[PDB]
Amino acid sequence: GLGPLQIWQTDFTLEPRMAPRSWLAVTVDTASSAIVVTQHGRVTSVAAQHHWATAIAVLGRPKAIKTDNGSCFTSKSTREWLARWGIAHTTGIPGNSQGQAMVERANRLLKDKIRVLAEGDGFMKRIPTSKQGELLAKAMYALNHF
Amino acid sequence: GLGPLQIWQTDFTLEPRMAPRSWLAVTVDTASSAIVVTQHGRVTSVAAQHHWATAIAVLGRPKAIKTDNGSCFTSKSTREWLARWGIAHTTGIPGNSQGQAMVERANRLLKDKIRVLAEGDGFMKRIPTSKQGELLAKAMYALNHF
Ligand SMILES: CC(=O)Nc1cc(S(=O)(=O)O)cc2cc(S(=O)(=O)O)cc(O)c12
Ligand SMILES: CC(=O)Nc1cc(S(=O)(=O)O)cc2cc(S(=O)(=O)O)cc(O)c12
Repeated sequence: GLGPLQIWQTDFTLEPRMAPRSWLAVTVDTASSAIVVTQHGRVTSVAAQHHWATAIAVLGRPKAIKTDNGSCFTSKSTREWLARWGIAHTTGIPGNSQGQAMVERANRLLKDKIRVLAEGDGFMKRIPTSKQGELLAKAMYALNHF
Repeated sequence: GLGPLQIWQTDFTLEPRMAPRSWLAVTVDTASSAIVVTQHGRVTSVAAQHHWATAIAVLGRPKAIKTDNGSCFTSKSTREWLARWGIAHTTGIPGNSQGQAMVERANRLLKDKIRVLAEGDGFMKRIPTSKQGELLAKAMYALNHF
């Protein structure tokens, strides 16, 4: 118990430099501050599930995931997928609090890093589609500091 | 799942105006922002347990309680009491984060309120021992806004 519980915060953020798959799903593991990010063409229940399938392979199974009241997060589909995995689903607290700052900071840091890396490579606008995956993996690696 | 999980933050804060029992155990329920506070002569494993016994009667059984690495919180006694109740015990996270701000804010608000109420009653220093209980209950009621 000496540590923090395994609770994630997940959201989607739009990054046109990564079009056609410009919807970035971002998960922060509040226990490690580790960040996992995947690319999606659309924000659907199935994109959220695919994102978490990847995050589970990378981080392990959390006890709970905190999102907002987004439809992709509150659909019957998504409710059932989390039940199948045994993962509790939670939401932001009270006390003039917003959704969840940590994953929001992560959105920003993530977008700044992609921008820095892309321009360094000579992409001032959209990143060529064949380069996007390696550049995203590089931004994730950097953010995770290791 | 539509709500936040039942996770508490608990700490002790020293309030000489409430001497001889000047150790205040404070629990914030992060799901409701409700505050429970009890008075203790000393900071021991048994004081923490007595405090939580009271907080359970008032708030219900939480899923987890977050404290610091205090001995009263990490003793075998306390570890066993939480196990007996089925309550997970957790700690502060990483990312340059401190222990737990919400319960720290609550310490301050609580001490300011006691001070305001005591002086209003004419107690500029220690609160007479026979008055302390009702004044503490009144400060808790106020803080919980209701
Ligand atoms: C378990 C726990 O303690 N969680 C938390 C601790 C603190 S803190 O201020 O005390 O650091 C703030 C929190 C803020 C939010 S949010 O609704 O704004 O997104 C959610 C939490 O879950 C928080
Ligand atoms: C479950 C959850 O999200 N918890 C939390 C959310 C956020 S927030 O910045 O995202 O609001 C901040 C937190 C800070 C701490 S602490 O180590 O500083 O005490 C602990 C938490 O548990 C927090």
